[PDB]
Amino acid sequence: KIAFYAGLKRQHEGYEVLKFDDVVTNLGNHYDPTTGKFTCSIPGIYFFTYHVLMRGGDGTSMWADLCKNNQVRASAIAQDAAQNYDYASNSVVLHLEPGDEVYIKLDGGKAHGGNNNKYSTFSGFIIYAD
Amino acid sequence: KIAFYAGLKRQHEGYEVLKFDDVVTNLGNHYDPTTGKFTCSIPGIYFFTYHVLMRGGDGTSMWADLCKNNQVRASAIAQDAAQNYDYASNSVVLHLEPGDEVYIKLDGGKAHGGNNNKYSTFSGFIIYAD
Amino acid sequence: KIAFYAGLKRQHEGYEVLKFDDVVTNLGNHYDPTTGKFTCSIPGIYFFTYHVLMRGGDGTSMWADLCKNNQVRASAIAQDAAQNYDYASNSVVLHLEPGDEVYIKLDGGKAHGGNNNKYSTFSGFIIYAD
Repeated sequence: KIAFYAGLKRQHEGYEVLKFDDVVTNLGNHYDPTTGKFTCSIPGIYFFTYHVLMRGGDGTSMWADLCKNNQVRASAIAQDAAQNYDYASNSVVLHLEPGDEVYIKLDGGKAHGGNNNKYSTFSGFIIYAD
Repeated sequence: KIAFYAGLKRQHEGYEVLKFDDVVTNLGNHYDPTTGKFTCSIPGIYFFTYHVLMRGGDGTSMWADLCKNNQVRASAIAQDAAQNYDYASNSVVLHLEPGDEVYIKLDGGKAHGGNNNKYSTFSGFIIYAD
Repeated sequence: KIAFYAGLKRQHEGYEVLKFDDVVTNLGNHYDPTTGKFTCSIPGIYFFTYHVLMRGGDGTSMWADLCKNNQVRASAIAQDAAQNYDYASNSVVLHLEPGDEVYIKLDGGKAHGGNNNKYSTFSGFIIYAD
């Protein structure tokens, strides 16, 4: 059984892997909140989704991408000229091999820190094992 | 088999549980459109997602949260200074016990009523049974 | 095994079926990038999700709907008065019969063409077979 769901506790900005450290579900423990990465243990087909809230009142654009190892597999942008809150979100279905790492990377801009409120999230589960 | 998908027929505002009463799928009947709550029957791991459209042309901010019993498990905001349409959306993976209730709550602001168009939605399914 | 995930390579506008032609996953091959349609082969319960990015700097509103055959099953809008990027996204759980087609239709406005960046996406998988 492999499934996880975590939220973002602190605010972040720039270009870095987002560490979702407010962990709600983590079956099998293959999501690591100290690195922000999900690591595949079983070859198969996996679903992931993310929702990253842009910081309000400071900046107009924010990008957040889902990566597999060193390769972008989904991109998203949040943008508002009045510096309002908005989301960068996307969802994927991916085949993974053991050792593959999946994570969300900020690609510019400012993300909201939601302490325990879980405004910004990352989740996933296996659909099929090879 | 446990899965459901429902849309919002009428407009709502303030602080209340959203009743998605345009029911498309409801296997096992454990989503109740008269209360807006999904009730767990089987201990296990469940996926949920929601997409709530803010009312356009009247107001600038709207909050919508997913709750488990009396506890928020995901939060979302829609915000636009020009009072444009925008979404409060999020997704979760949760462990539930029999009797647990999962639902979407408005936490301020105005939600769009989509009659039969299904602009605003709530869905879920079991991933694992304990 | 039935699952797929594809992104939008080119920009599109108006009223047309969106052809997600940047195919990442397509188990069983029942998603067709030349038509943009997923075709059911097995009666059962299916999950779908989509995220369509509105074109920035040209236009204020865009609509994107998920359809089953000739019937809308989910709707979404992106709107920004300053012509900023924003998303039309939704998710569904549907019962399908063999031959049923599921696809995303633009219902007005301009969608972003993300070449290989996968800003705009469509994915799905079977949850239950009848």
